[PDB]
Order: sequence, then structure tokens, then C-alpha cells
Amino acid sequence: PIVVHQAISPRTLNAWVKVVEEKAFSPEVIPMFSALSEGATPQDLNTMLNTVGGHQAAMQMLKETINEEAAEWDRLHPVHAGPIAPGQMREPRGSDIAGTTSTLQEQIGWMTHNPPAPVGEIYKRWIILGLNKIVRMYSPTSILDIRQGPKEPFRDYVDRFYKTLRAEQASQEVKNWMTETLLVQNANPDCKTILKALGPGATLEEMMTACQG
Amino acid sequence: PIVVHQAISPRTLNAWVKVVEEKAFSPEVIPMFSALSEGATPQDLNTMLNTVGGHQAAMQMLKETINEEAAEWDRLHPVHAGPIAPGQMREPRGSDIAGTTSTLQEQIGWMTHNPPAPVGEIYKRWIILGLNKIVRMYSPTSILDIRQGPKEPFRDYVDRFYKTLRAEQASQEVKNWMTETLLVQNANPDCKTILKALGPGATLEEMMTACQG
Amino acid sequence: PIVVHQAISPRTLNAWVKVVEEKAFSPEVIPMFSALSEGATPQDLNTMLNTVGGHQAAMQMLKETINEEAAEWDRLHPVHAGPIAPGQMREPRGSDIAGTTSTLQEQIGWMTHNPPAPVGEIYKRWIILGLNKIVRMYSPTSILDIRQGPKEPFRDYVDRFYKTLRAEQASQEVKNWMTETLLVQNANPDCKTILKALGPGATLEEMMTACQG
Amino acid sequence: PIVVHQAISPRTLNAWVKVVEEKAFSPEVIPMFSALSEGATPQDLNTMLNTVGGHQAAMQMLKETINEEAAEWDRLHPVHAGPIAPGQMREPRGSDIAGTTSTLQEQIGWMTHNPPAPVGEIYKRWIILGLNKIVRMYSPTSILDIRQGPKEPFRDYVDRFYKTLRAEQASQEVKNWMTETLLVQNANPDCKTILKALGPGATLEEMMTACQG
Amino acid sequence: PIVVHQAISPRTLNAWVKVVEEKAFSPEVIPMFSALSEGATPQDLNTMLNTVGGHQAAMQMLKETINEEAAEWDRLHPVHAGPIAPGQMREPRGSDIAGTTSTLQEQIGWMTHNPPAPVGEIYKRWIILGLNKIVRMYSPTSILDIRQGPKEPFRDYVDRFYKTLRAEQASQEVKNWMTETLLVQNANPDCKTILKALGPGATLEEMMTACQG
Amino acid sequence: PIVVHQAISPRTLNAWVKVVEEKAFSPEVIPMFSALSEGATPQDLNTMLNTVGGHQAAMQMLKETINEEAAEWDRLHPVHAGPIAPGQMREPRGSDIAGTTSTLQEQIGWMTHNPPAPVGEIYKRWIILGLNKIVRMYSPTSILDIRQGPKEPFRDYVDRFYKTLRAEQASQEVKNWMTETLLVQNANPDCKTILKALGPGATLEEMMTACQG
Ligand SMILES: [Cl-]
Ligand SMILES: [Cl-]
Ligand SMILES: [Cl-]
Ligand SMILES: [Cl-]
Ligand SMILES: [Cl-]
Ligand SMILES: [Cl-]
Ligand SMILES: [Cl-]
Ligand SMILES: [Cl-]
Ligand SMILES: [Cl-]
Ligand SMILES: [Cl-]
Ligand SMILES: [Cl-]
Ligand SMILES: [Cl-]
Ligand SMILES: [Cl-]
Ligand SMILES: [Cl-]
Ligand SMILES: [Cl-]
Ligand SMILES: [Cl-]
Ligand SMILES: [Cl-]
Ligand SMILES: [Cl-]
Ligand SMILES: [Cl-]
Ligand SMILES: [Cl-]
Ligand SMILES: [Cl-]
Ligand SMILES: [Cl-]
Ligand SMILES: [Cl-]
Ligand SMILES: [Cl-]
Ligand SMILES: [Cl-]
Ligand SMILES: [Cl-]
Ligand SMILES: [Cl-]
Ligand SMILES: [Cl-]
Ligand SMILES: [Cl-]
Ligand SMILES: [Cl-]
Ligand SMILES: [Cl-]
Ligand SMILES: [Cl-]
Ligand SMILES: [Cl-]
Ligand SMILES: [Cl-]
Ligand SMILES: [Cl-]
Ligand SMILES: [Cl-]
Ligand SMILES: [Cl-]
Ligand SMILES: [Cl-]
Ligand SMILES: [Cl-]
Ligand SMILES: [Cl-]
Ligand SMILES: [Cl-]
Ligand SMILES: [Cl-]
Ligand SMILES: [Cl-]
Ligand SMILES: [Cl-]
Ligand SMILES: [Cl-]
Ligand SMILES: [Cl-]
Ligand SMILES: [Cl-]
Ligand SMILES: [Cl-]
Ligand SMILES: [Cl-]
Ligand SMILES: [Cl-]
Ligand SMILES: [Cl-]
Ligand SMILES: [Cl-]
Ligand SMILES: [Cl-]
Ligand SMILES: [Cl-]
Ligand SMILES: [Cl-]
Ligand SMILES: [Cl-]
Ligand SMILES: [Cl-]
Ligand SMILES: [Cl-]
Ligand SMILES: [Cl-]
Ligand SMILES: [Cl-]
Repeated sequence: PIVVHQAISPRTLNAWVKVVEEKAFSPEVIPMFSALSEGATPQDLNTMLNTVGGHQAAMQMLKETINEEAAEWDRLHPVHAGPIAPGQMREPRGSDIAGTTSTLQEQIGWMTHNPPAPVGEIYKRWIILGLNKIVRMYSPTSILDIRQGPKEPFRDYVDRFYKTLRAEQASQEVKNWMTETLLVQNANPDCKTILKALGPGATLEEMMTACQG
Repeated sequence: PIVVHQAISPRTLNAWVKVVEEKAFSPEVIPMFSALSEGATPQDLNTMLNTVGGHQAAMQMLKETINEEAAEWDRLHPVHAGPIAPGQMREPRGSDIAGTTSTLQEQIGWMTHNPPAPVGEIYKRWIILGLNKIVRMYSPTSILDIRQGPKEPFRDYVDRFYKTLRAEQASQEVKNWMTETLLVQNANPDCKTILKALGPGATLEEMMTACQG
Repeated sequence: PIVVHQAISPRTLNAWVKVVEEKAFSPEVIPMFSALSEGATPQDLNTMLNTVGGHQAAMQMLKETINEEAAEWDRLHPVHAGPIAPGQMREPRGSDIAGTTSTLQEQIGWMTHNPPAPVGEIYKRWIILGLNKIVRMYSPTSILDIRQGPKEPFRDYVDRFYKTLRAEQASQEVKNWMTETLLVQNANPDCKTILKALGPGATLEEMMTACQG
Repeated sequence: PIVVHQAISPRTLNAWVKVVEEKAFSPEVIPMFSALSEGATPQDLNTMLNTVGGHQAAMQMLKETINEEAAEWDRLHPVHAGPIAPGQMREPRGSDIAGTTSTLQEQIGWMTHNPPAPVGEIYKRWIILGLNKIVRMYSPTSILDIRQGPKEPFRDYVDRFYKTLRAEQASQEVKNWMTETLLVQNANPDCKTILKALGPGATLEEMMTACQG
Repeated sequence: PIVVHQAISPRTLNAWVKVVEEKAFSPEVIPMFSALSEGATPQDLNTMLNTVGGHQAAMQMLKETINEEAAEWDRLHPVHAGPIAPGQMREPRGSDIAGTTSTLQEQIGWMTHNPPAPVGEIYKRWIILGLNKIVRMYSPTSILDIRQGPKEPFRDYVDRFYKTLRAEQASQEVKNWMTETLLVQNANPDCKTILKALGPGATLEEMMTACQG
Repeated sequence: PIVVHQAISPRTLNAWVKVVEEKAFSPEVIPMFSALSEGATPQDLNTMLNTVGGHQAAMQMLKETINEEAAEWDRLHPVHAGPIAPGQMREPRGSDIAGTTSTLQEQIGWMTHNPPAPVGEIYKRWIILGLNKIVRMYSPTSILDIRQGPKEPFRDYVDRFYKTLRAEQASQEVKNWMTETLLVQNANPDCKTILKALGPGATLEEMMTACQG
């Protein structure tokens, strides 16, 4: 990464390889990726993806998402013809952003320019977009199927509800509706009766402390 | 964090993920969070919360607490209309403090200004307030129910008393009353008689050495 | 490595030795090598290869590849006769690039010159070329033999397909043809019928979500 | 700590938490605490104590010792009334030294002043005084009860003697008397006879090599 | 080591102690030693050898090799008599190079002089010469005894061949002859017939892919 | 340590505690101590000794050795009476060198003076002298009792010989005599006959390769 260029640390590499081995494509793996790739060059970003053995269906899907985003970049940013002047960088293509047709020094060149061409952060967006698709697709449950069991503690139901919700393929407005409609609706008879008496203004804390006893 | 901006270390991330896995929401997890997040940007703070898989009922409660605090900030700090002058930062909203509508550079901008706008430390307050609510709520025992067993060493009773007390949802004045009233009252017959003979001026050390034999 | 010369870190050495022990010559070992050897001198590169015990057939093959590349370098770069002027470096031979006939200071000398003679990155190319040969040769499967089982989830078939494809000894144009022709052709009867109905324009995501149920 | 302020390292935190878990309040835990808290601010010192789960009887005793020392500081250092001048620090109270009524910047302010107000080292004294009380109180043995067994190697007896002595609640003059009187007196008949023949001028080395055979 | 003098890192020490415990005097232990001792002073080099418990026959042999080399140095470098001038270092003896009659500051003095007296790299040569003797002597097999089994995969035979070859006590010209003569000669009947048909121009890759089926 | 003063690292502390737990007072523990305490202040040196739990007979012996050396220092260095001038350090006593009557800043003061008063290296000498006494005393074998078994490989005998020799309480001239006289004398009949035929000029390598078959 760039803090001056610096090689990606052995501990960073190992941490990323381990989380993929241990947790596959659970939602929390994405902010971990983002955190381990802070200030990453495209080279560093490719290093992290390429160090993954297994899961090659997902890694292939990720490539295709990356290529779509790169093609969309090219459409919006047509490269102008001409010789590059002294002390200037060429305009980066989608493939340059993704690290395949640009060198490390060119990536250092773009990232440290005034004003910067933040190719690391652009490529990182595309990767996370692709990781989101994989997380959503590899989710085993739908939010409509999360229903509290007759002897299930409310805390356990809410844990499963919001785990599934975090994986759901929907915006925040839709997520608000899922919380507003389904959470109380799919609680068990006794807790569902208690929560309806609180009303639709109740906080999660209130709902949880209400169905505690 | 900021010491110059620095990426959050793999060891810091792993340490935080591990403590949540191992200890859930035991009281000691909060000073650990605070220690691992020293000089954290809002981005760093969101990274730590977002890297948690599981416990999504608590993580959702935390979001709601964060949103309440953000709304209260907005009420007390109405944003003034106008173009931002050269070499000045805009006034941060609650959502900017919580890292959702502000960039990393804006957070660096506020935190390193003269005088500083300490958005990292403000957001950290809100998070710890929310973690406190969770710790208190997830506590399995009340301080009124802590009673020394007939063959229980006094040290073991006092260990359970102050563990439960640390989790209790009360101020220091109330905690002083709990110590002043309940500790001796709920000791076993033989130790309770011994402690009443010491009187209400006795230190914990004195009380413990008295009920040793 | 050079960031100023720096000794190769114990953690870097151990990380490289471990990955060879654990994963042998799986495709992902190569980007790991590359990542652990960022800014490496030829001395550092020889250190990493020489620290491997076992697999000496592969390590010998690697030497021969290195020697071929070194001989090809010498052919293209005939050394000119004459005394080296003050504040100048001699032209490096293939053996100098590979670290056997050059000193550490000479490698520092070439790598930090204006303009640089990037002997570390040249030798690293030759090593990775040789590692590729080994990976390809040590692959146990051919892409033609990857066929979906009658009760095999499509995701598992695609995982095996692209794992084998990554090891295949072919260019990207050939790889595109392998994806275009074989993937659908060697799916099981029920999924193969479904994928033909999508057509040859379908993304991997689409193909995978189609054969999910 | 301060080396410039620096956040307490994850490895330091973990090392302290582990030693308390593993060794409880064995005498060697105190120099470990001191070593792990070198140049610590009061904030850092509270972080270390607060990260301890369990042992809350001891942690409460420690608080009370801290409060006694803070009250004694206040008595000896009455705060003078007046506005604090430009480029000056206020006089710290006991609660400021203990980190509860002072900010981190105020602690940095006192510790880096010319001349310094070493609030970190003052609070560290109070903590170690309190840890000593706990170690002494939690010791299971008295030095008077350490007696060499009839078939016990002298080295093993001396190991138990000085382990118990290190925990004893006594000054060095008293410790010298314990060594001068009890060590030889409570040896077994055969070794006790041998040691009396050496006389009271003998070194520990001499005493140990004498009772070897 | 010197990068300014720096103490040898705990991780470096532990890494060296572990490799000796785990791998004894396998050939790969030598480049590991060299890598862990980059820029080492003679003091650092003695630290590494002295931290080895066990294997004292080998460590004694190493001392004798070191003493031979030191005596040879003294013969070639007779020390000239006279007072050492201001801002000059004395000429180092063999014992000074080996760290026994020189101080740390004297070693820093020689290593950082203009031009340098590279006593660290000289002593490191002598140690590696001695380690080579030990590796060769402690090798359990001769290259003449490596013969392919009738059902042994060619890769396994070649692995054993070059493992034994790496330990052999011979120059590269002799090693070339061992490869040219023995490798094919001591293959099993079926593979030996196949390899003779390739001819003496064949690469190892070619020989291995030929005897694959 | 001092590299500027620096706190002793958690990894250094743990490494020292572990080696004492694992290896007790084996000869190799002493160079490990020395290596882990490079540039240590007396405070750092006391930290390392004080962090040891158990072995308090040895730790007490060490104190007594330290006190002897401190008393001898005082005898040779009588402190001169007078007020200390501006920008000067007082003459250190034995107790100041051992860290008990001097502060950390005073130790920094002496160690960084021009010319330096190397109190860290002086105290380190005294400690290692005391550790040597303990190693020698705690050795279970005498060099006179090391005799090759009738079916014992010569390498194993030589390993035991030099392990015991390293622990022996004797100078290098005496050690040379032990090697010259006992090693061959206490070999088994068949190897003893072979070694006498080599003569007293033979190297260890020669002796070992001679008794190999
Ligand atoms: Cl994986
Ligand atoms: Cl998965
Ligand atoms: Cl790759
Ligand atoms: Cl360009
Ligand atoms: Cl640009
Ligand atoms: Cl960027
Ligand atoms: Cl479900
Ligand atoms: Cl779930
Ligand atoms: Cl579920
Ligand atoms: Cl409803
Ligand atoms: Cl968790
Ligand atoms: Cl919980
Ligand atoms: Cl997230
Ligand atoms: Cl702004
Ligand atoms: Cl502002
Ligand atoms: Cl802040
Ligand atoms: Cl209870
Ligand atoms: Cl409890
Ligand atoms: Cl309880
Ligand atoms: Cl009462
Ligand atoms: Cl291996
Ligand atoms: Cl393999
Ligand atoms: Cl080698
Ligand atoms: Cl040159
Ligand atoms: Cl050049
Ligand atoms: Cl290079
Ligand atoms: Cl197959
Ligand atoms: Cl496969
Ligand atoms: Cl397969
Ligand atoms: Cl088809
Ligand atoms: Cl604990
Ligand atoms: Cl305890
Ligand atoms: Cl706390
Ligand atoms: Cl103030
Ligand atoms: Cl002040
Ligand atoms: Cl301080
Ligand atoms: Cl006892
Ligand atoms: Cl004991
Ligand atoms: Cl005992
Ligand atoms: Cl007596
Ligand atoms: Cl060993
Ligand atoms: Cl061996
Ligand atoms: Cl030694
Ligand atoms: Cl000199
Ligand atoms: Cl010189
Ligand atoms: Cl050198
Ligand atoms: Cl063999
Ligand atoms: Cl072999
Ligand atoms: Cl073999
Ligand atoms: Cl032949
Ligand atoms: Cl121990
Ligand atoms: Cl022992
Ligand atoms: Cl102590
Ligand atoms: Cl002074
Ligand atoms: Cl002085
Ligand atoms: Cl010193
Ligand atoms: Cl013996
Ligand atoms: Cl032995
Ligand atoms: Cl023995
Ligand atoms: Cl003899």
C-alpha cells in the first residue's frame, strides 16, 4: 500500500487468506477485506484476490464484474489521442485501474498526483461491488422465511433476522420495510401479541426487553 | 487511526474480532474496544463494528443508539447555509460524525484542524454509550440476588458481587448504596455477624481479612 | 528488499517456507511468492528459493529455466569491453541478474541507479516463468476431463472447472474458448439443457443462478 | 504510552490480560505489570486495570487503595485558587492523577512540561502499592510454616522458602532476620546439623552445595 | 545487526533456535542461517551459534573450522607494530573477526569505516564453510546409492536424487557429471530405456514429462 | 533498552520468561539472556530477573553474587564528597549500577554521557557471572563420568562430552586438557583403539569420521 509505496505485509496477506478459508463469503468478510486493503494499489488488490485458492466460481464472477465496471469506465472516459507531456500521466483505462495493463510505478504516479487519480479506491469499489453480488448469491436464507420458534428466545430470533437481513439484496428503504412489517409479524404468538401492544414506534431495545420474560 | 493517517493494523482487527467471539458482551470488552480504537477515525470505528459477524441484534441496537445520538447532535448543531471558504471545513452532521456521509479525508480534515473538530472521539462516545446499553441488557444477574452461600469463601462472594455490580445499570452514588447496604446484608450468617462488628467504616480489605478464617 | 536496503524479515521467510510445505505448487502459491518478494534483490530471491527443503526436482527445473533465461539475456545483451568509468555500473550478465556472479552492493547499485537497471524485477520474471512451468506440469487434471456429476451442485462443478482452468497451459484466447465450449457442454443433462436455453451471451452469475434450483 | 503520545499496543494489552488469567496475583505479575506499563499515561494505566474481567474483589480493593492515595495527595497538595495563565497547566488533584477527572491531553500536558509533573509515574506507584497488598493478602502460606521434609532435596526447600518470603508482608531488615533465623532452623535434622557447622557467615551457594550430597 | 547498530530481534533468535531444533543440519538450514544473519556483527553471529543447545559435536567442529580460518587470516595479515593514529582502527586479527578479542564498538568501527573492514561478512564466510562441513558429514546417503524403484514414480526418484546431490561434497563440474552419468543410469529399466531414447541433450522437464506415463 | 530510551518490548519479556520456564538453567539460556538484554538499562535488567516466578533459590543466589560485585565496585571506586556541578553526573555506587538506588533518568544520564559510564554493561557482567555459578552448580554430570557405551555411536558420545564440558567449572586451558586426555581415554574399546592410531594431532572432524563405520 501507500501510507511512499510499501510492500503488502506478510501478516496482512495471511490475515486475508485465513478469513476466506475460515468464513467463506459471510457478510463480515467484506469490511475485513476493505480494512486489510487500506491505501492499496491495484497491484496489492490483485495480490489479495489472486492469493485465494479455491472458490474459483466466485473469483471468476468477480473478474466478470470487474470487467463490466472497467468497460463502463472506458465508455464514460474516452481516452484522448496525443503525446503525454513532461511531468504528466496518461489517462487510465479500465484495465489500467484493474492493474492488468498498468505498472506499479504508473499506479504510484496516478495515486500521488496533484490532483490525485485515485485508481486504488476506484478498483476497490468495483471489487466490493462484486463481493456483494457473491455474498448475496451465496446466502442460504431469505428474510421472508425467518420465523420465531415457539420456545425460541426473542434474542435468538432477532439475531437470525438481522443476520439474514444483512445478506439481503435490497436498499435501506426496503430494509426499513422488512423491519417494519416482518419482524413483529413472524414472531411467535405470545411475543407477537406483546410487540403489537408496544406499537410501531418501539425501539429494538424496547421490543427485546418486552419479550425477555 | 491518526498518531498522519494510518491504516488500522491486522493485529488490531484480529484482536477486536477475537474478544467479541471469546467474551461476547462482558463488561471488560468495552475498555478493550476503547483501547484498540485509540485515535480512530469514524471509518476505523465502523470497520471494527462491521467486522463483527453474529450478535446482529446487539449490532442493530447499537446502530439505533448511534442514530439517536446523531439526531440529537443535529438538533443542537443546526448547519448554517453558505459556501465553504478556502481552507475551511464544513460543519459536520451526525451522519458525518458516524462516518456514513463523510469521506476519510474529511475526517482527517476535521480531526487535524486548528482548533480540532474531534469527530473520532465524538462517535466513540456514542458507540460506548450503545455498548453500555447492550452490556447492561445482556447481564444475566441482578445485584439484589447475590447472596453468600453457607460454605462459600468470602472472596468468592465478593468476586460475584462486584462482577454483577460492574454490569448494573446505575450511577456511582447508587453503587455506593449497594455496597453500603447489600454486601454485608447478603453475606452468610457467620460472616454477616463478623462484618457488623467491624462497623460501616471498614475497608473491603478489612472486611475480607475478617471473614478469611 | 529495498523500500535503502533492508534484510528479508523472519516473518517473510517463515511465511514462504510454510506456504511451500502446506500447498506445494498449487496456482495460488505464485502470487504469494510475488507478494512476499516485493522489491527483492536477487540475493533475497535466491534466499527464498534456497530455504526450500524437499521438492528438489522442481527446484532443479527452476534452475534450468533460470539458466535458459540468463543465456537468452546474454545473447540479447552482449557485454561491451572497456574500463568502467567513475560513478558508473558495469552491464549485468544473466548470472549477475540471477545473483550468482554479482554482489549485494552491485545489486543495490543497479537497482538504485538513474535510470535504474531493475535486476530484481528481471530475475523475478524468470523465477515466475519457471514456477508456472512447475505448476502446469504438477497439475493432476486436464480441463477436458471436468464433467458435472448427475447429483453435483452446479457451484461445485464450476469451482472444479475454474480451478483446473487456472492450472491449464494456455493463453487467455484459448481459455475463453474453453469457457465458451466446454463449461456448458460438460454440465449434467438437466443443467446443460437449462444453460443452452440461456444462450451464449449469459454471464457466469446468470448461469449459476439458473442451475441453482 | 509516551516514548510523542502513542496508543497502547494490542500485544501489550493481550500480554497483560493473559498474565492475569494465567498467574492471578503471584509476586512476578507485579514487575510484569510495571514492564508492560513503561511510560504509561493514567489513561493507559486505567485501560490495563479495566481490561481485567474477574478478580473484582481485588480490583475493588485496588480502587480503594488508589482513592486513599489520591486523598493523601490532595491533603499534601492543596489546589491554589486563580485563573491558569497562558502556557501553564493547572495543579493536578488525586483524581486527575488517577485519570478520572483529567483528559488525555492534560496528561500529555503534565508529563511533557518543563519541569515535568510525572502523573503517570505517580499513579503507577499507587497501583503497585495496591497490587502489593493483594499479592500479600492472597498468599496461601506463612514463612514460619516452611519446613524441609525428611527426604526433600535442599534446593526444593530453599525454592519454597524464598517463594514464600517474596510474598511476605515485611521489610528487608525483617527478611534478613527470617533468612538468618528460620532457614537453617526449619531445615531437616541431617541438613540442619550440616548448616550449623558452616556457621552464620555462609552464603546461600555454600549452604546449598553443603546439603547437596 | 547494522542496517546504525541494532540489537538482534527476539523473533530472529527464536526463528534460528527453532530451525536447528526442527531440521538439524539439513542443507536448507544454511541459507536460513545466512538470511537470519543479514548485516550481523560478529557478536550477533556468536549469539546465534551460542543460543544452540545440543548438537555440541557439530558446534565444536564449527569452532575448530573457525579457528583454522582465523589462523589462516593471521598468516596472510601480519599485524604491523605501532600506535593507532587518531580516527583510525587497528588491523583486526582472526580472533577479532570471530568476536572473541574485539568489542562491539570495535566491530561497529570496522564495519562502518571508509573503506569498510567487513568483519561481519568475513566471519559469516568462515561459519558457513564450517556448517557446510557438518551438513556434508551428517548426510546419511551417497549419490551413487540413489536408484529408482521398479514401481517408483520418476518425480519421487528425481526428488531423492537432487536432495542427496545438494548434500554431496563436490563442485559444480562434478555435480554436472553426476547428473550426466548417474541419473539416467540408475533409473528403473522402463524409464531408463525411455530416457536413453531422448538423448543427453534433454532437459529435466523433458526427462520428467517423458517418464510421467 | 537504549538504541533514545525505549521500553522493553512485550515480545522480549515473554521470550525471556518462556526460555526460563522451558530450559531452566541449561548453558544456552545465558547467551539468550545476553541477546534479549542488548543495550539494557539496569531497570530493564531487574525487570527481566524479577519477571521470573519459581527458581527462587537461584534468583536469591544471583542477588548475593550481585551484592558481592557491588561491594567490590564500592571498594575500588570510593565516592568523592562534594556538590555535583552543572551538567555532570554523580559517581555511581554498586547499588546504583544494580538499579536499586538510581533512577531510570540517572541510568540514561550515565549511559549517554561523554565519555559514557556504561552501568548497563557493568550490571550485565555481574548478572552473567551469577548465572554462570547457577548453571555450573545445577549441572547434573561431571566430565570425568562421560564414557562411550559399547554400542553407542561416536557422535552421540561426543554430543554428551561437549554438553557436559560446556557446563564444567573450568578455564579454556583446563578444557583443552579435558579434550586432550579424557575424550579418547573414555571412548569404547574399538573406537579408542582407532583414535589412538590417528594420534594427538587429529581434528574432531577426523576423529568423528574415523569412528563412523
Ligand atoms: Cl480458500
Ligand atoms: Cl461458500
Ligand atoms: Cl494469479
Ligand atoms: Cl504515462
Ligand atoms: Cl492524471
Ligand atoms: Cl487510491
Ligand atoms: Cl431459516
Ligand atoms: Cl440466520
Ligand atoms: Cl436461519
Ligand atoms: Cl403485525
Ligand atoms: Cl462474533
Ligand atoms: Cl451474548
Ligand atoms: Cl458492513
Ligand atoms: Cl468541506
Ligand atoms: Cl471545523
Ligand atoms: Cl478525534
Ligand atoms: Cl445469582
Ligand atoms: Cl457473578
Ligand atoms: Cl452469580
Ligand atoms: Cl446489616
Ligand atoms: Cl518443503
Ligand atoms: Cl507436488
Ligand atoms: Cl543453497
Ligand atoms: Cl561495477
Ligand atoms: Cl547500469
Ligand atoms: Cl528491481
Ligand atoms: Cl477429474
Ligand atoms: Cl479440481
Ligand atoms: Cl476434479
Ligand atoms: Cl452445448
Ligand atoms: Cl482474569
Ligand atoms: Cl487469586
Ligand atoms: Cl471499565
Ligand atoms: Cl490546564
Ligand atoms: Cl504543572
Ligand atoms: Cl510520568
Ligand atoms: Cl507449607
Ligand atoms: Cl511455596
Ligand atoms: Cl509450600
Ligand atoms: Cl539453628
Ligand atoms: Cl537444538
Ligand atoms: Cl543431526
Ligand atoms: Cl556461550
Ligand atoms: Cl582501535
Ligand atoms: Cl581498518
Ligand atoms: Cl560486515
Ligand atoms: Cl538410499
Ligand atoms: Cl533422499
Ligand atoms: Cl534416499
Ligand atoms: Cl545410460
Ligand atoms: Cl519459571
Ligand atoms: Cl533447575
Ligand atoms: Cl520484584
Ligand atoms: Cl547526579
Ligand atoms: Cl559520570
Ligand atoms: Cl551500558
Ligand atoms: Cl553420565
Ligand atoms: Cl549429557
Ligand atoms: Cl550424560
Ligand atoms: Cl589414551
